[PDB]
This record gives sequence, C-alpha cells and structure tokens, in this order.
Amino acid sequence: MISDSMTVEEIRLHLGLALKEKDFVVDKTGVKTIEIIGASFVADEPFIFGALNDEYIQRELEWYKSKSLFVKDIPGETPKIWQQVASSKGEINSNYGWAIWSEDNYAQYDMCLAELGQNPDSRRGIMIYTRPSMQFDYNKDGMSDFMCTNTVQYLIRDKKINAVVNMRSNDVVFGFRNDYAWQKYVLDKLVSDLNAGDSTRQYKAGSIIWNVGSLHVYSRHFYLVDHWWKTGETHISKKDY
Amino acid sequence: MISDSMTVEEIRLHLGLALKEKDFVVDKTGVKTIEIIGASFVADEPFIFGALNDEYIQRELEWYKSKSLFVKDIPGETPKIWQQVASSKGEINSNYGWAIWSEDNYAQYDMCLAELGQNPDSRRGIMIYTRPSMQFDYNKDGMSDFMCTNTVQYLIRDKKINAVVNMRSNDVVFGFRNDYAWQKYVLDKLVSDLNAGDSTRQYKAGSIIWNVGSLHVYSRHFYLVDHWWKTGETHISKKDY
Amino acid sequence: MISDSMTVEEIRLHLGLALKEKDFVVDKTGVKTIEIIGASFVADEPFIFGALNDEYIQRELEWYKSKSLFVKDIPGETPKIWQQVASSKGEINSNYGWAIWSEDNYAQYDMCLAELGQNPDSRRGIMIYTRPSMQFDYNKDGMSDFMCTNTVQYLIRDKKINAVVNMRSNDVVFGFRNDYAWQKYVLDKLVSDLNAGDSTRQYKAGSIIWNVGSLHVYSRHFYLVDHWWKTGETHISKKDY
Amino acid sequence: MISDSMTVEEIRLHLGLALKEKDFVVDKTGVKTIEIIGASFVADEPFIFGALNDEYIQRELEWYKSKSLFVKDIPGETPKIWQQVASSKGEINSNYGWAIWSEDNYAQYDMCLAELGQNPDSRRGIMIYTRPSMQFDYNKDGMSDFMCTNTVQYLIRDKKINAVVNMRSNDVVFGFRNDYAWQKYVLDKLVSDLNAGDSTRQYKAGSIIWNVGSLHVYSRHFYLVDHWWKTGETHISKKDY
Ligand SMILES: Nc1ccn([C@H]2C[C@H](O)[C@@H](COP(=O)(O)O)O2)c(=O)n1
Ligand SMILES: Nc1ccn([C@H]2C[C@H](O)[C@@H](COP(=O)(O)O)O2)c(=O)n1
Ligand SMILES: Nc1ccn([C@H]2C[C@H](O)[C@@H](COP(=O)(O)O)O2)c(=O)n1
Ligand SMILES: Nc1ccn([C@H]2C[C@H](O)[C@@H](COP(=O)(O)O)O2)c(=O)n1
Repeated sequence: MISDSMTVEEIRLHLGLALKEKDFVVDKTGVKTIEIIGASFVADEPFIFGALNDEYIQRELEWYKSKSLFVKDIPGETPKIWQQVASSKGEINSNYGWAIWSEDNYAQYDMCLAELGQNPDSRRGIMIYTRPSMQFDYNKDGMSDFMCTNTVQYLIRDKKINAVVNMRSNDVVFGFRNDYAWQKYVLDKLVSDLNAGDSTRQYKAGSIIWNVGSLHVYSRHFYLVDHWWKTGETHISKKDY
Repeated sequence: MISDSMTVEEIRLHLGLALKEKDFVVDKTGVKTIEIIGASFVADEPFIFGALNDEYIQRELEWYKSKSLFVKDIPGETPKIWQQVASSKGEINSNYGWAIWSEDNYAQYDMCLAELGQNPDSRRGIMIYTRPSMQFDYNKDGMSDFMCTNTVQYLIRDKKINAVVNMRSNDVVFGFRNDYAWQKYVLDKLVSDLNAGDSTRQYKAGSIIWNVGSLHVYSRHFYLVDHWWKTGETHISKKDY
Repeated sequence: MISDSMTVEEIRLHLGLALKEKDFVVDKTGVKTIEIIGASFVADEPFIFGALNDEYIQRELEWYKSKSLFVKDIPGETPKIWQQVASSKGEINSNYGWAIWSEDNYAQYDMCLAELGQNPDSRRGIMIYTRPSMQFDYNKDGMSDFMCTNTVQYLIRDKKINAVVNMRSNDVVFGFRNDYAWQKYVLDKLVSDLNAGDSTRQYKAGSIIWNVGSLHVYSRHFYLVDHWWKTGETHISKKDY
Repeated sequence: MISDSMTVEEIRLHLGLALKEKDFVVDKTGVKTIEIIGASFVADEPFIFGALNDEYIQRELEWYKSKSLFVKDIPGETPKIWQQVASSKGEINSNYGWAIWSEDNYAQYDMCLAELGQNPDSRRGIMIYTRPSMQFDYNKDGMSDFMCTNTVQYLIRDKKINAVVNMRSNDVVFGFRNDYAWQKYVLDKLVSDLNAGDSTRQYKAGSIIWNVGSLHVYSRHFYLVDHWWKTGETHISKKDY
C-alpha cells in the first residue's frame, strides 16, 4: 500500500503556521526563511504558492533535453537565478536532463527502464541524480550548485507507476513548481516507454510522493504565504498585495 | 518546524492492515512481501517487529569501522545473509562505514562535519551513500547488492541535530533494526564531534526521520506481524507462535 | 583412437584462403562473411584471431553461473551484442549455465556426470543444449537467439576426458574465444567432479574437438584475417591496421 | 568453403589401423569395440564395411514415414535389434520420421524448409532430433534407446544443399548404412521441396558431412575389417572368411 501522506493543501497550512509563529531560519545568503524539515507529501497539485509560468518551464525542459551543463544554453535569455549560481565559465551541475540521460551519469533513465521492464515488481528502479563527489563538485570553478535532487525511485504497483522523489532542499515557490513539472514529465515518459515495450502492460502514471529535507520559503515570498493565510488565494501580484 | 510524521506504532498498524487485506507483492526471490510505499515516519523506537540483538549489531558496527568491502571481515562467523549477497570473491558494496569514512567515497562524514561546523543552518549537510554507477556496480563479480541507503541529511535546528534518512528499500525486521542502530550511532558521533569543536554549541541529538521507497516484511516474518495484530506483542518465538 | 583433426593454425590458413578468393556469404544482417562449412578441428589454442579479454569472459562466466535468462544480469554494463539480441523484456535463450545446470533443461551436467561415473566407457555422456522447440522459441517476445551450441559429448578414453563440441554456428573472433573458455571451464569442472568421486580415477582433461556447421568471420573483422595473412600476427589494433 | 574432410576410404584405413593395434574399448554389453572418437568425414560412399541390403532400408523408411514409436509397426518381421531395445510395450524413441515430421517434435522438417525458403543463406536451417529430456527418456518403460542422431543442419551454398549430420554414436556396419540411406533420402526430399517452391532455385544435393562422437565396430564384425585389411574387399560372407 502507498503511505497515507499529507497533501499540498496541508503543506500550505503548515507553512502558514510557521510564518504566523515567526519560526525563521537564516539562509546562507543572510535572508530569512520559513521551513518544514523532513517534509513528505503527495504532490497532488502542480504548485504550492505563486503562478504557473508554462513558458519558463518549457525553456527549462528544452535545456534538460539538451543535457548541457552550461546555463547560456537555456533557450532565450538565461534567468539571473541560473546566472548567479553558475561557474566562471557559465557551468553548473544541476541539469536534470544530464543527470538522467547522459552516459556520463551512467544512463539512469535507460537503466531504470531496463530494470522495470525485466522485473515490474523491482525495488531497484531508481534514478540517481546526486553523487558522492558532490561534496567537492558543488563549487567547481566557483559555481554554487549542490545537487538538490538526490534520487527518484519508481515503483509499479497495481499497474500504476509511483515516483518517490527524494530532495535535499526545495524552494516552495519557484523550485517546487519547476521541479514538479520535470518529475511529472519524466514519469509520463517512463509510463509511455514501458507501455510501448509491451501493449499488455497498460501502465498508468500513479502518485508523485515528495520527500524534502528542507522545504522552505524565502522572505521575498512571505507576502504570498501571508496573503494565502488571510484569503485562501494562492497568488497575488506583489503590487496588489 | 519538523514535519508532523507517523511514528513506529502507526507503521506497525499499517503493516498489520496490509497483511489483513492480503496486499502482497512478489519479491525478486519469488517470495511474498507486504509493503508500504513512500513510507515516512519518525524512528521513535529502535525496532518495529522482532527482538533486539545487541551482539549482532556490534559485530556489524565493527565491520563498518573497518571499512572492508569483504564479508569475511565481519567479526566471527559471517551471517549467511551477507554470504548469499557477496561476489565470487566475497566482496559487497554496502559497507556503510566505507560509505561515510572512506576517501574512496569522497569523505562523506568529514565533509558533512566541515559543512555543519562552518554553517550550522546549512541545507548542504549530507552523507551520500549511493552513487550513479550503482546501476552497474550492484552485481559486480556476481554480487547482488544494490545500495539500499541513498542519502542521510543532517539539519541543525534549535540546537538539535535531526537526521533525514532516505532509503530505497528496507526490510522491516532485520534491516530496520540494524540500520537504525547504525544511523543512531552516526548521529551521536556527529553531535559529539561538533560539540568537541566548540564547547558553546551544546548540540543534542534530535529526531531521526525515516523515508523509505519500499518498506517491506518478507513472508517468513508474517507470523510476527500477525501475532502483534492479535496481541500487541512485538515479538514471539517461531516455536511459540 | 581420437580422429586426426585439423588444428587452429590450419583453420587460420583456410579462412585466409577464403578471404583471398573473395568467397563471401551474405549474413542475415546484410553484411558479408567468409565461412568454413562443416569445420572440424582440435581446439588447441584458446582463440583464432583477435585478443583475449579475460575480464569479459569472467563476467560471462558469472552470468552463466547465475543461470539467468535476462541479459541485465550480466555483471556490469551489458554488452550491446547481448542487448540487440534480447527480447522486449531483456530475455534470451543462450545462457549456457542455464542449459547445463538448470532443472528446467533436465539437469544436463548432473546427468552426464552420473552417466560417466557409472560407466566410464559410455557413449551416452552428453550435455544437450538446444531443444526441438527452438524452432519456435528463437524469437520469443522478439528476441533473436537461436541456440548456436547443439550438444557437447564427453568421452573418457585412456583416463583422458575428451569433449566433442557440436555447434550450429560460431563467430570466429568473439564467439570462439568466449565459447572455448566456457567449454574448457566445464571440461575442467567435470574432470574435477569425477576425480573427487573416486581418488583412483585420476582422469585428466583431454582434447576439445570443435565441430561447426558454419564457422564464419564477419566483414568487420576481415582486417584481422588479412593482417594475419600478410604477417602471421593473430591480432592488430583497428587503428594500427 | 566446405572443409577438406576425410573420405570413407580413409575412415576404413583408420579402423583397420585401430584393429591392427588392438585399440579396444568395452561396450556397455560387455563386448569389445574399435572406435574413432570425434570422426568427421564426407559420406562419399553409402557403406563403410558390409553389404547393402536395400530391402531392409526400405522397410525402415516405411516405418519412419509412419512416424510410429512402436517397433511392431516396422513392415514385416521386426528385426531383433529393434526388439531388444524396445520398452515393455514395444515402444522406442528413435523413429527418425517422428523426429522430423511429427508436430510432437515441433515440425523440424517443415520449419527448416520454411527457414531456407525465406533465407537461403541461413545458418538456422536445422532439424533437431534429440531433446534435453533424453537424459530421462532413454530408458522409459525399460527401453534402451538414447537418440544417437543429435542434429542435422542444412546449408545452401553455390546452389548446393549440404547436410552436416551430428551423431553421438554410430555403428559402422549396420548403423551407418541405414542412417546414410535415411539422411540421403531427407536431403533429396528437401532439395525437391525447395525446387518445387520456386523453379528458378535449381538447387542440387550437395555433400553429406558425417560428424560422430563415437564411430565404432562391434567385435562380431571384426572379421570384416580384418578381411578388408588383408584384401581390400569391403565384404565377405561370415562362412567364406
Ligand atoms: N531544481 C532546483 C534547484 C535548486 N533549488 C533551490 C533549493 C534551494 O533554495 C536552493 C539551493 O540552496 P542550498 O544548496 O543552499 O540548499 O536552490 C530547487 O528548489 N530546485
Ligand atoms: N542495510 C540494509 C541492506 C539491505 N537491506 C534489505 C532491503 C531489502 O530487503 C534487501 C535488498 O533488496 P533489493 O535490492 O531487492 O531491495 O536488503 C536493508 O534493509 N538494509
Ligand atoms: N555463444 C555464442 C552465441 C552466438 N554466437 C554467434 C554465432 C553467429 O555469428 C551468431 C548467431 O547467428 P545465427 O543464429 O544467424 O547463426 O551468434 C556464437 O558464436 N556463440
Ligand atoms: N539409427 C541408429 C540407432 C542406433 N545406432 C547404434 C549406435 C550404437 O551402436 C547403438 C547405441 O548405443 P549407445 O546408446 O550405447 O551409443 O546403436 C546407430 O548407429 N544408428
């Protein structure tokens, strides 16, 4: 059986509680955050707070498909968030397409697909994003990019493929929205590829279970949590706030 | 805030429910298991079902301290569970001492200690056990040992150090008991080492949060679950059952 | 008496002659081969052309020992030659360990051992790899794997155990090297097991006689034959050629 | 190219040498044999020693065409050689018509014909006589009949169809004469059927290459080898000897 987990609605409540109680933690950039430690919830909505920017997510998807470790290869103007984290040569670590499709990271997608194709009940169907050398690689050439996704495990039960996403660190506003879109994309892809392999499989996408070491909101987004706390609206304009 | 998690008592309940409903999944060895997918709970007891064997855990600890990848180096007679999983030369992957203390796995303990010593609020204090090449290494020389612990993250909040344990796969009876004893040992060690570095830190061991992709009981241990279901006792003799 | 057979040196000569005369046969993949039909020789060297890869043969041995019909179970990264031949679920037919050690294939090794242990002069000591249903099984679930080893017979004469290997099809470069290493392993095993049964037997490994319906070199390896023809060297680098 | 093989004349010479040198091997019935191990020769004559009994061969052909596994179904009086090998119910294994024409043995003739009709260059055109379960079937109900023909492979090269006959065991005097007549019959049949399928094929019967694990003469026939050794005559009456 799948575990009885929190939903995104309950996560919102706990974040609102944390803000109400001034449970602040200082970020490495010196700014305040509110935070849930050891968060586990079913990602039953594609965002927690904020607006869905489908245009941005598609540009990040294209970049992941390219497997490029260089931020300039993001289609169009590279977001400053990626710029400020990049090395002196414009290089990063956290291209998730590189993580699951590159032979340099040992063919995570293909091997997980082969494992589940051979044994649908397997507990070894997993895509390993991070690596032990990340202890030294995170600041190569002056980048600041310690892989925040650790592993994603895929478990086929009752003809549904469930994804257990294990993250070290996840920004509630920008991070979760983008990362969810990515994990949903890969899950749908894996379902497709397994079904294409054998027409009698008839697998369906199941639940995405989100496990985060530190799930946090930065102080620049406190107004979103606050507004939701007062009104139940998951988004405002900064100007309307 | 730390997430409001299940406890071990609630895990026991959900496992008993799975057995009551005959919710069986077939193991790779062909035997039945009951299973909770995406389990997340606070490890507030040192076992789930079965008895505590302090003698065995100490032998496994000594082996981890040696960092040897060879099962014969386990003090005394090597358990057959380690024998059957080993390669043709007696080698394995899953020596956790090797994982966190070897320079070959990039000094996970020392680097996590250095990170937390420098920034106590860090989200980057993590010990990475598994590796991307595990897709190929798991059956090197005919072993059958795909690392079941992925990562363990350590978060210092309110002067308590919390461990977020991310496991791919965990046997409820033997695995959890042994692995918990190990994770508790490492957490106490890390608290000690940080306190030894600065007397004003006064850190204390916090909660160990257990995240498991597949948390399962093998059919050979169903009698333990069944007995607890009927009586509330967490252990019987196989003969008494 | 053992028949007065060709040796590997003479096979090399006849292959070089076939290439010199442009005696080409078109493979099922559309590529050219040179070929000796009804080849019979004593395998008095462990290869014909090309280098010996002890690392690879040991991985294939480990896989045979596992008896797994799934190519992912080959230790490490599965060679693409095994990948392209496998079914939609990664399954094959030609695990020779399965052929001689599985109860599913009627215990070929054990029965041949029992036969020779009881009557050392027997003509019925044989390990039957292929099966009549191979006419239908060769492309089960879209695999392309028609068993190339038919039978191996073992004859004890003058306290030496001779193996008569009957193959339908054998690639001179990769196939013969790997298959010889396997047949030599099994012969040494059988000698050991018979000697262990009775200390007065004092059997020794005899000759391995290789009988092949089609013994062929693929066009991608013609440079090896051509080079040996010119120089007498049984191996070059593709780059050096 | 077809391998440069021994002829029947050279086989005669080697058998005569074996007798001259008293290279005897004890049969399972307690009688002496002389023997060539791993014999490979082109069957360029229809007998080795002895007389051609066309009358007997035609009765065995009729029996094979019937596909009956019962020896009483041999036309006329059943030869005592077939009687002494039969089960308590008169049953045997080695009806070669059953082996290649029965659906019970997976339609060996038809499938080999379909393979060569689709791809004339195929290395997979083979009729598999024996089976893995022969390890247990050879003495079913007290018969003594371990299939002595393993496989026959057909290779079409230069519009000639060559047959590579792989036998475990073959009696030089009665066995080879009968078995050769059978294999020649099937080869001619296969040529006919392929030619009837397409008038532009114009295939012709090629060589029959005979591969035998143990090619032997029983002591009751030593007088034939001896007489040939002295006179070069391939047959005498027992009375004239
Ligand atoms: N795909 C990504 C990449 C990064 N982050 C966010 C999480 C943290 O806010 C920050 C990483 O900081 P740290 O490494 O200090 O956790 O980036 C995220 O949520 N998702
Ligand atoms: N320290 C360890 C090592 C192993 N396992 C158990 C979990 C599974 O029962 C099995 C691994 O099997 P799989 O790789 O098929 O999950 O070993 C565990 O619980 N803890
Ligand atoms: N153990 C093996 C398995 C396969 N083959 C080679 C022989 C042929 O090159 C090919 C099989 O093709 P076919 O079935 O068309 O003969 O694989 C081999 O030599 N030895
Ligand atoms: N069609 C057949 C059937 C049988 N045999 C002969 C070969 C051996 O002399 C004997 C079988 O004995 P074994 O099984 O001990 O080899 O029968 C043969 O030559 N041809």
